[PDB]
Amino acid sequence: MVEKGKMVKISYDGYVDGKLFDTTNEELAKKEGIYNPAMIYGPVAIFAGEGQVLPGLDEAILEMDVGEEREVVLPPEKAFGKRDPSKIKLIPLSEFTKRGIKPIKGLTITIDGIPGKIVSINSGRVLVDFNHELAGKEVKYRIKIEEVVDDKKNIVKEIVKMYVPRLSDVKVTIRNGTVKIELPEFAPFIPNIQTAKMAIANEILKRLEDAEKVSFVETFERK
Amino acid sequence: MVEKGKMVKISYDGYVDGKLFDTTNEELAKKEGIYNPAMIYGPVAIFAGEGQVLPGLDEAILEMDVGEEREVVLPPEKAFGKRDPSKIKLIPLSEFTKRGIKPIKGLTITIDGIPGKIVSINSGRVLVDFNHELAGKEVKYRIKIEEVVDDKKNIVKEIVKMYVPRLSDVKVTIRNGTVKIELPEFAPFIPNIQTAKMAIANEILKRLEDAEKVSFVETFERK
Repeated sequence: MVEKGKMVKISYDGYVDGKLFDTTNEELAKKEGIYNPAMIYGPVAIFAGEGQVLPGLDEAILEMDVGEEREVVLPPEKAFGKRDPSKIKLIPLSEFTKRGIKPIKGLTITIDGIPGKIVSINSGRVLVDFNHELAGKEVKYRIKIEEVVDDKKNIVKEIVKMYVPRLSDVKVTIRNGTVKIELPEFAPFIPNIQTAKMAIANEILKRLEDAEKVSFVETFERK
Repeated sequence: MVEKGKMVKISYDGYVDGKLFDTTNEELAKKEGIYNPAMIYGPVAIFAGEGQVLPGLDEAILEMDVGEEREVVLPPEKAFGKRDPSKIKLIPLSEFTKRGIKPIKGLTITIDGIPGKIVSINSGRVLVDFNHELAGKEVKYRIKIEEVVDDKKNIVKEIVKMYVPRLSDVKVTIRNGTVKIELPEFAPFIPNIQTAKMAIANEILKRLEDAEKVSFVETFERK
């Protein structure tokens, strides 16, 4: 059943048109010929049906129990999205050169956060499609609940890691409505750390109910 | 006598060629026709002869005692600097256009941190002088020791302020070799804060002897 909000270490196998596209197995990543030089592998810690992952796996994680695995089939409606017509627009040649780009069929461009694909350069105006690569297609998914965590101190720690990979270890210290985080002496030097902290905060609050204050204690010592 | 290292709230009147050039009196700033839209006025907290201010006032603060004032006269050797010949160099026209600037007599330019003044555009090469405006001249100074602070908790606080004006209030909490700084809830949002903190640290250590660890405790709460 897995209540809404309880942290789960899930692990996913993602197929589309038979070919595998997304997963958490690095050894399987080589053996399929796809690898992200940025993504972190192993059981991805997510929250119970809080809309963290795809809505289809989201409802499926709810149905599932700790340890249980299945071949979940996700319709495009409940997976990546049904291909919106209005998301196919014809953007002029100006708004194109205005971004230092010659319109090239196939080449993809971004307008206002939303990226998109040049379909055909119609002498004058350009046809661009703003739908996700995997929109409309149906995904065969294989998800397993690797473990569940339900002890505040630890939950916090996982969040911290979910946001800053480099932060494998930290002292948490719950004192009723407060969550003390004592970060390693290298922490204050992480590029864009304050941002993280103030995001790490959000989540700790947004999820952990017996928490109304988050604290980051940084230390400096001389050599 | 004022021992080396004890924090002092000094206040300065600075004359050069009769005209007043530097001071801590905002009301006198208008009444003389010079004002920095950035500088903060009132007794500037500095450390006892640690080379914080001009070496001349530095040795004079040592001679002086709390409350005492004088008309200290500073030679260019012990004030701003004696005008170095080698600091007058002839930089080529390339290194000039290479910085998007047409060489103009009077206009000042910077090369490698060190700013300097275009003296004469000698058809081909440019004569540039890299000496501080007030170098060579002699300064008439009027300095008064407004107060002295010698209690750790408080000393810390002044440093914090010396670095981040916005931080008028903070909880310090000395626990033997450690200095706990508890910063207001807006602190983590100050632009370039980590930098400050890690600088604030330095000083706290560099000065306060019974301190080997500095700590910054930031907090986040939701609205």
